[PDB]
Amino acid sequence: TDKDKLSYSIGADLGKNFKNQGIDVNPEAMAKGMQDAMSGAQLALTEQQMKDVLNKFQKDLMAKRTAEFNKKADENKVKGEAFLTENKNKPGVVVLPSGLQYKVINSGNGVKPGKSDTVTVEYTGRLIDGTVFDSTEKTGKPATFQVSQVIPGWTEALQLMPAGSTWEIYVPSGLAYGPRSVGGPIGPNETLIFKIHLISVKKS
Amino acid sequence: TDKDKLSYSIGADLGKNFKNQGIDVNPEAMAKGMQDAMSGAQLALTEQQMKDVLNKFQKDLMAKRTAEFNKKADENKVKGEAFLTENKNKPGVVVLPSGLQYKVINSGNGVKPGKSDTVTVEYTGRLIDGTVFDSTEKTGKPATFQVSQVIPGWTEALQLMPAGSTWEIYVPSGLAYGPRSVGGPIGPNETLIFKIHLISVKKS
Ligand SMILES: [Zn+2]
Ligand SMILES: [Zn+2]
Ligand SMILES: [Zn+2]
Ligand SMILES: [Zn+2]
Repeated sequence: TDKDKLSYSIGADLGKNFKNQGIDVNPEAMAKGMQDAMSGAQLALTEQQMKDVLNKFQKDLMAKRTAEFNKKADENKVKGEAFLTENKNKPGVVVLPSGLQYKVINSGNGVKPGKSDTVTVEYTGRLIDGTVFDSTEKTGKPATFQVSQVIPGWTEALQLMPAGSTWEIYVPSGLAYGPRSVGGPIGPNETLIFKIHLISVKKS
Repeated sequence: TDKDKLSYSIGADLGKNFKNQGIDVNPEAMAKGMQDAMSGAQLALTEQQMKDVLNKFQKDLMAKRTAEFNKKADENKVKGEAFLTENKNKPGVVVLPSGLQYKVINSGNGVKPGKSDTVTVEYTGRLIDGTVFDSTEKTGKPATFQVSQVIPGWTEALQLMPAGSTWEIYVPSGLAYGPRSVGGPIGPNETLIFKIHLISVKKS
């Protein structure tokens, strides 16, 4: 029946998650507790008891995540440097003192923005694996930022770009979000790629 | 074993939650999905399929919450008015045009704050059932607010209180948080009680 239908779905949903993480269990004793709970029956474990163990489960989960995080970080830095080394050679790529690299898609003729100016742009940011994490295409509307409020790579690139230009920049993690990053698709020590079209400079 | 131990705890934890809410299920088909998932076996339902039904489960959950919310709201207003009606009589209670009620614990002799002044106070806010939702006792440190940035009942009361006084105010929901309130311990149309000690007035 409709009941039977959903129940499976929820558990299928749940069960995957656990596994994918690190929750090594036995759905038999686990199915047991569920029935106790719903039947409002007396629980095989003291409120305290459970909490005591759950509290230890999370603490150990936290340890696990931190493990992955620090491992991902070391991994992405390694991948990040391989990408840039590989890219340094590619046709049209210029490498700057800061390690920031760019390739000119189309050169503009307007003024280059200063450190304090406001800029209007259109862009798409992607990870080395093509995954798009941000872009003005979705919103269909250009973005406006103050040159100094953006990530270092952008700050470094914009000061070199004539208004009207379209560059593709390749950003070392130290010039993007760095070792930290419990944010969106961007992880720790992730090197990023951006296609940036600088529309105009507001020397405000 | 240690495994068996935890598994139960998690499921006991989970199972309660569902029940307490409205998730009428059968932990048998639900235990089934969990095993499929972990064994990485082929799932009895198409990725789509499950989502299709889960998406419908939440939407129906949302309907359920909204149900409770609106019901709680009508309930708390009724309780709120019974409390104030009962309280209007009690020794020392003054009822104001706005329905706000207060009782003077101890009268100060300083100046009464104006609408724009900053005030320094110590206080404890509780629901009609004694549940404390806020207080400066916990932090051990007085709070400072601008008379107009606080809830109406407070704004109404403070303008009447001589600096140094300690009043207990009984606040109609329309002068506290009103019909809205997906916040802390405070729900919809909840009438509140406060013990407020006005320490000083900064006629800033
Ligand atoms: Zn365009
Ligand atoms: Zn353009
Ligand atoms: Zn005190
Ligand atoms: Zn005092």
